[PDB]
Amino acid sequence: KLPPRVPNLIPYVGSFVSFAKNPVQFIIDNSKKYGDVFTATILGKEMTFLNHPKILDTFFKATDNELSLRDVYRFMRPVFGTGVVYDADSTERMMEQVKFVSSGLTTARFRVFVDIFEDEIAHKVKELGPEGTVDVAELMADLIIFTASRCLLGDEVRQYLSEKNLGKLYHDIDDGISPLSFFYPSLPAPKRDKARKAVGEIFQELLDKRREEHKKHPERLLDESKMDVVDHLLTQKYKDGQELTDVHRIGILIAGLFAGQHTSSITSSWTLMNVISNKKVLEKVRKEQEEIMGSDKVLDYDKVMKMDYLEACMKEALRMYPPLIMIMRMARKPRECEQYIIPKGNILVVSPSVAGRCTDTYTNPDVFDPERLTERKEHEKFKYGAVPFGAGRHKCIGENFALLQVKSIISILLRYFDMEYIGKIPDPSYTSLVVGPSPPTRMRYKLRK
Ligand code: HEM
Ligand SMILES: CC(=O)N1CCN(c2ccc(OC[C@H]3CO[C@](Cn4ccnc4)(c4ccc(Cl)cc4Cl)O3)cc2)CC1
Ligand SMILES: [Ca+2]
Repeated sequence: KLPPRVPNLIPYVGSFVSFAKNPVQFIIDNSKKYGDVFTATILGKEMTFLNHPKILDTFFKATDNELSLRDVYRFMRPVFGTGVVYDADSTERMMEQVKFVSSGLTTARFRVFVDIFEDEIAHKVKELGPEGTVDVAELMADLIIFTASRCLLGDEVRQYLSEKNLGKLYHDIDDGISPLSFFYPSLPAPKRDKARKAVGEIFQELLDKRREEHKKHPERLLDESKMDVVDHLLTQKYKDGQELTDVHRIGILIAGLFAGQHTSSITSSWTLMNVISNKKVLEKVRKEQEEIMGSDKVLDYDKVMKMDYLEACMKEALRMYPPLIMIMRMARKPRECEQYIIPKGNILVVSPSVAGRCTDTYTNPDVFDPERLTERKEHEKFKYGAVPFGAGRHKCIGENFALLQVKSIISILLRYFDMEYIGKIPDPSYTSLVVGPSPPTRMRYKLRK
């Protein structure tokens, strides 16, 4: 029958307070006591957590009529939009919409992205000057506002960032979503809604500016290097023949940009922080960069694809500090799990944060040691030993773009700057929807040329 239970402190609320204090420790602490599969009530919700790589297969291999994502991620509706992604009428429709994004993430676009990255950092060093100190998380966020927007939407968006305060609107949207929004989706957030409508109107004009741009220059549609997500959204249909609405298009763009930004700036912060405050790691990374760059002065894609150790550094940081700390599904029918029979209506939960520290998989898991991956292969010990991008049917489709964005920015900054971090490396703050480092995150920098 049912699994072991974390015991209600209180009716209805259940264990929400300890869970709230630190959701990762909550799961680890209840693991050590009640075992790899336990149910805890949290603000109304029968939440059943799966805590070991070895039980995960049925979680990742199920169908969406068995384990639903849309039942648990629909709360994102007032960020994304009605009828968009996890609010689509069907999983079939969500999947098509996820593919309109993916279709701007091609090898030919990726070559152009490295250029965009070079260009936005060029502009950013003018602000930073010959030396100074800067907040790591803020810098990465601010760069990726400009780089993600141009990569997915094309160059036209930039003037909205530069002159119509678009970056401020994103923030207003971003702040209006909360871990709590999962438990209470209908919470008022009039600031968020105002901005969401603001961005809605700006992207509608962006669609409209493009639609005549297509008429004036239809060679664009033949140029694989210039085709972005906006292009694909205007020119594709659903498979069954139906037209997209401009409402759906806007929504998909916003959702895509949200995915394009937070996970990446966070991961890029934790990666860069750990790299620059470890002499050995920094040395290996600089060495690789010297080797790949040779006598060229700027990046290209092919270079980025050779940056294997820098990629292991990033992946080490995802093990330790995964930005999505919990992956979840609603059980639309009872689900069997080992001895147990997880009941209908329960929310199955899997944590990449918890996986990253599991002593079965990783020696000395509190050390940033990328050679645990490149030499010891500790991730391979299980199929789901490492799931920072998920796995199976809904595995992240941004993975390659994220690897590209974060490797490029870091390589570029390392080209420009000597950098040192100030103080000990912080803990994750479990304040936000997407978990990043407890501020502040300061470093000094000095130009090298
Ligand atoms: C370090 C960076 C990133 C991390 C850690 C990450 C993590 C994840 C994870 C864990 C999932 C699985 C969610 C689930 O199964 O419930 C996922 C799905 C997804 N990610 Fe990412 N992601 C990253 C970057 C991106 C980027 C850059 C994009 C798009 C530009 C993106 C788009 C998506 C999409 C569209 C899905 C949908 C998969 C589905 O529900 O079918 N992600 N991501
Ligand atoms: C209370 C608490 O402490 N809690 C921690 C945070 N808990 C949580 C909330 C949401 C969540 O959602 C992950 C799912 C849904 O959202 C994304 C996030 N995402 C970003 C990049 N890749 C995926 C996504 C996918 C595709 C697209 Cl188009 C856009 C996006 Cl935003 O995947 C995962 C976990 C809620 C509970
Ligand atoms: Ca887990």
